Amino acid sequence: QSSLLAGFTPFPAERAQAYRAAGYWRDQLLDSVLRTAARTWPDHIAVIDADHRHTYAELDRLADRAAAGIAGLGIRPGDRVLVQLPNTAEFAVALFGLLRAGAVPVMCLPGHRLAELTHFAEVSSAVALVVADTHRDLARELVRSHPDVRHVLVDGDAAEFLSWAEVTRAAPGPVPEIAPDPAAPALLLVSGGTTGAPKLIPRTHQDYVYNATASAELCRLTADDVYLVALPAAHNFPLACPGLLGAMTVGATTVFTTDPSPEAAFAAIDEHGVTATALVPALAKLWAQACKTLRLLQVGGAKLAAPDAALVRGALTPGLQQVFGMAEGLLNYTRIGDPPEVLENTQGRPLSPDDEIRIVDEVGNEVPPGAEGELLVRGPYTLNGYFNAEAANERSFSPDGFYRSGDRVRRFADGPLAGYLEVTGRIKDVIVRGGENVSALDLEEHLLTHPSVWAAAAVALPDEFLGEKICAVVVFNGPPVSLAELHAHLEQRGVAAHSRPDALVPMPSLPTTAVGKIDKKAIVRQL
Repeated sequence: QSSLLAGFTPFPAERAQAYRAAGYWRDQLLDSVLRTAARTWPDHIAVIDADHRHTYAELDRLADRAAAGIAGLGIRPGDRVLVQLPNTAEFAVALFGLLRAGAVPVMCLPGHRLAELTHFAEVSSAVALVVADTHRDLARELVRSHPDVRHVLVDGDAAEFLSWAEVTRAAPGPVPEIAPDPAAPALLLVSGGTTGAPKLIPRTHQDYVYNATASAELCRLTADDVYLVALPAAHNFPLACPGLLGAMTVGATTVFTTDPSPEAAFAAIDEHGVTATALVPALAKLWAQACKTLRLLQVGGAKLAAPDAALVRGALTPGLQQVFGMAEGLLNYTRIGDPPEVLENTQGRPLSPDDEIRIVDEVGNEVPPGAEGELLVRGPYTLNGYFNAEAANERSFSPDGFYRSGDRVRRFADGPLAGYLEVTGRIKDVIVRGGENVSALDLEEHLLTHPSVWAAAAVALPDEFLGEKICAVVVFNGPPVSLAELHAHLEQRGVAAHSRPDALVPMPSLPTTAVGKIDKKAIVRQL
């Protein structure tokens, strides 16, 4: 019954064995993080929010009960379930509840709407949807277009749907007996991409437990730390970097908050004795100019400018840690004892000894040490393909199996910042068409959302009226489609006529560099 394996690109056997031999992959299921924590620190507080708090022993039972309830609706191991919940202790009840039923949760962010969730349901073959009332009209239009979503569970006023409280609490059961492959997907994360269809990222039990454990070790988390979840709990960053899960691997307390604004957050920190939190640079800067127990302030999600880094660890805490990471895998951290110049001018270095980074040029070659290039990555917790996204996989990965991040970075080869990364921007691909600076990359993403377009390349051709015209070189799926049809598709998606291709050219396949990126200079010297 599991197309779970159908959408999944596994880790190659030899790399998997290597990661097991090195102690990264420990053969235990994701939900065992709670189980083991519950056996070790039964009476330590596990999770806190405004109105509730649960010890590890109390949380362990709740997840068990939630799991029996979920299995009771007919949700079976491998089934994917869309999840969209606020920052509540209940988020933890749902995550491990779902995991213990053997379901594979899809971690949706609060800013996702019907278009996103609909596409997620389609990609994941989701059979259910968990939501909170602070969304019902959303669930209604979702099940209409995707009947396979047989269950809607609402934390709050359920209306016509199921009550999350009813189903998970006071619903007897035996707790289902499951046995997933730990090298198979435990959950699906959402990719913070472009426009663009968002993608789903499969994280295996093996690599996600490692991602949390290793991160919590690096951050030196102990049972005494109190981590504040200020970002949306379903995002990779506060979920496992080290986040709630990493916190749970050491028996630390996790505090959820709905309001990460300075006044409310400063209040929460003093009350619960918060020692750690993660923010984005905009929010870190806001807290700083709003101004102990805090000792670790992680900042990630976009580049912290060094003056703003300065502000942050002069006004908030010297215990700044820069984090450059992605839901797809690779995490770069500054280390806990690192010199101030490293905290303020770098975005860290890889989490794992066996994280492999390549910094390459536009041809696909390894750039000279210290030069800028595109970051490519492969390692013990980096995906080998997106879930159920064969066209995106051909496009997004190296032939060797390195993920192409689209990030422009340099690794300093000399000086006091040696060994560390700096993020300098995004790889760009601009076509100068008339008075418009058109992005080939986002034009290509738009064209790819057509069911007839398998692969696409927007290329610049010298033109006498426009300077450069836009040639869409396309690999079609079924029968080809005319430019006017593609133009109609682009307009419905909101692309103006000044960014639509002037010409359409079909090819049986697109040429690529030795890194898998479309070889556009080659496509030009044809056509």
